[PDB]
Amino acid sequence: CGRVRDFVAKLANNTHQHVFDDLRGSVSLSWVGDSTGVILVLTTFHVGQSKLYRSEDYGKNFKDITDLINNTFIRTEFGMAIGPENSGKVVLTAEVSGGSRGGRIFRSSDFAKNFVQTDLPFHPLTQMMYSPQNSDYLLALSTENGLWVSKNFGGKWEEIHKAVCLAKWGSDNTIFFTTYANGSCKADLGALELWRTSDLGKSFKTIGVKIYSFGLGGRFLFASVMADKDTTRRIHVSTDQGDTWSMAQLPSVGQEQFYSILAANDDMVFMHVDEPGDTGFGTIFTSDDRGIVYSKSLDRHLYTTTGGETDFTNVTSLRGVYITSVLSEDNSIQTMITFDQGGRWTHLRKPENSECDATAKNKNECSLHIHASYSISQKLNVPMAPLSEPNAVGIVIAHGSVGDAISVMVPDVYISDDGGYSWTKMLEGPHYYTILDSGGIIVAIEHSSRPINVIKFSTDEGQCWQTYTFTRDPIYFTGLASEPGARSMNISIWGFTESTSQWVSYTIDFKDILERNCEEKDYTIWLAHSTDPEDYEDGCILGYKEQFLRLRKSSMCQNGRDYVVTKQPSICLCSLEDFLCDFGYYRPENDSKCVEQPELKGHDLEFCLYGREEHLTTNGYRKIPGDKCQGGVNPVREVKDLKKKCTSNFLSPE
Ligand SMILES: *[C@@H]1O[C@H](CO)[C@@H](O[C@@H]2O[C@H](CO)[C@@H](O)[C@H](O)[C@H]2NC(C)=O)[C@H](O)[C@H]1NC(C)=O
Ligand SMILES: *[C@@H]1O[C@H](CO)[C@@H](O[C@@H]2O[C@H](CO)[C@@H](O)[C@H](O)[C@H]2NC(C)=O)[C@H](O)[C@H]1NC(C)=O
Ligand SMILES: CC(C)(C)C[C@H](NC(=O)c1ccc(Oc2ccccc2)nc1)C(=O)O
Repeated sequence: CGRVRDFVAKLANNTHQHVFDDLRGSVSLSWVGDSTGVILVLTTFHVGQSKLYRSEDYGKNFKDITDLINNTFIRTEFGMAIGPENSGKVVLTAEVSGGSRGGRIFRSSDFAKNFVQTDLPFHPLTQMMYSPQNSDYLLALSTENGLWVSKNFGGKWEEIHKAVCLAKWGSDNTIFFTTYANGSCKADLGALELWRTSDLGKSFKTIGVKIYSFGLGGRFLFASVMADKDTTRRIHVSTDQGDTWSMAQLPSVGQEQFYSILAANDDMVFMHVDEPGDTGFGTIFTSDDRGIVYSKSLDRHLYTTTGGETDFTNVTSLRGVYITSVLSEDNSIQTMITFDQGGRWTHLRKPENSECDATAKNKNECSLHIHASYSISQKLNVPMAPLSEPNAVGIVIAHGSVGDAISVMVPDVYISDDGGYSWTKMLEGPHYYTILDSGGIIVAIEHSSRPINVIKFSTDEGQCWQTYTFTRDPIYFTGLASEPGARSMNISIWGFTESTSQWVSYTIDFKDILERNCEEKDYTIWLAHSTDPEDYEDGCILGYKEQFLRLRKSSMCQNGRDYVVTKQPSICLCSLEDFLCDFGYYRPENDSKCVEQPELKGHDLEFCLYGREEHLTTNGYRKIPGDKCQGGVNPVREVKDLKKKCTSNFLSPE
């Protein structure tokens, strides 16, 4: 059909083995910067001793640098604090003597080439956090609960506050943190104070009170605020770093419920609101571009009460595509997919040449169900969660089940080349997979109960595979290492030999497999989100289209480390479909027109009475966030008020 000829020769001289002799227990692997090849391995032992290795050739060869950390014991709760981008910043937390005045850290800012030692004025409680803006700025919590900041990459530490619960870096070196007054974090649960410092502990602005907790997501700063003389709380959103606050149009919750930021960006948020009483599911709400107005997107969305597992996934290889698991009335789990930012959810189309399993009532008609965080949690035979990379357009890889729900059977692997619109069985039985060279190479390793000595590769996006032997002595496979970003052609296989056992790492380079670099001819045109090509509006998702240039399945070549996904948008005309109901409006029947409510019930009346001037007055409609349509329809009607309609029933004081 189609395979690589004389491949065995091209890979043999490019297979680079490494034995990690004195290795057991812990095994931390950290990549340091992009286009560097710097990897750090950290093995800890318990009576203990710590070992540290460093590669500079993508894991092909390491050199023991335990000497650089004076062989001392390193705490793995803090792991390896690696700095942003290509700063080269690396921080290791050392375990210290019982009665010491403060902790100790090993800091390298030259890609682990040289480690300085530093004794701290406090005992750290959290892993130190690098300011996204400035790699030299760090923050940490002491075991005493004090917020310590550093401006010189952890050399000198200053205690900027003394009773902090949670602290986070914002954009432009801002620090947000909750503070308690009486007992502890647990005693003042819902009675904390949200503060902020733009001048690194110089000044402070109390941006919130009666605080339960806070979180950042995209352009937003969320904070859950406790109800006065009540056991409940609700969401409050600020988009100006705490200066102005607004109550989110969302249900309030009790103490046994939560709010989870499923996903957030520069346009909107996906918020999971927990269902009252141990149900193991909630409801997804999609926000407007202000993070204030919320549209109910998905019901009975599976998110566990203990452990907090959810199969909620962003199919990062196609714009507007997300998959998750819902809980059926009949207590079965089905996988749903949204192609339009959670506007509409539906089942995944089963692959053409696949039969329905025992879970399906009709042996002809059924769907594809994906195994993710939840299946894994239930100790099912799922070695990997769904995988997609933004640079490898349309490709989604996952362990699935074809039927009416997620089955307990041993899953085969499924691939989509168009962002989840159509599927096909990639491999049979569980595997571990990786996407090299922005979709140029897909790599697979079998999930076995006994040793393996083989790797499988594909140069046509999982349509055709090829077996390769990387070792004479088989290993008990553990996992795959590859450079974040899915741009390298360097894959590190990991595992341990048969015992008196020891860890090993074989790194295969695909430079010779893809000796030719891609040229203009190798790429083809591809309209993302196609359904009916006859249609003028075909591919319009969120008011616009995107046409891509994609490497041909046939074309086997290297996209290159500098590959730039080339796409062109087509601005479609506005329909009502590009608008969500603002506050006080609803879409009855099938109809796409936003009509005013007869009267506001539940959390809608709660907003109506305790909101603010801007959101309470409405155009009826609001443009869907991320929606970039032009022309066509527009909601033409005056910006009307509702603070009269709600209070109209309430007898008013004089
Ligand atoms: C789902 O994933 C996509 C792709 O990873 C996110 O989109 C990117 O967002 C960043 C934000 O800074 C942009 O600079 C990129 O241009 C976006 N990538 C692409 C390919 O569009 C998206 O935000 C994620 N969804 C949510 C809700 O966070
Ligand atoms: C795979 O690993 C090799 C190193 O083992 C990478 O080689 C680097 O290549 C760049 C140019 O592409 C050079 O500037 C570096 O000096 C090379 N480093 C070494 C140690 O040889 C190679 O880039 C990796 N392959 C891919 C596709 O990322
Ligand atoms: C701070 C903000 C705005 C994010 C809300 C806040 N959130 C949270 O406390 C919160 C709790 C849990 C959780 O996941 C789970 C983890 C384990 C088990 C079950 C669930 N995720 C988030 C709140 O509920 O008030």
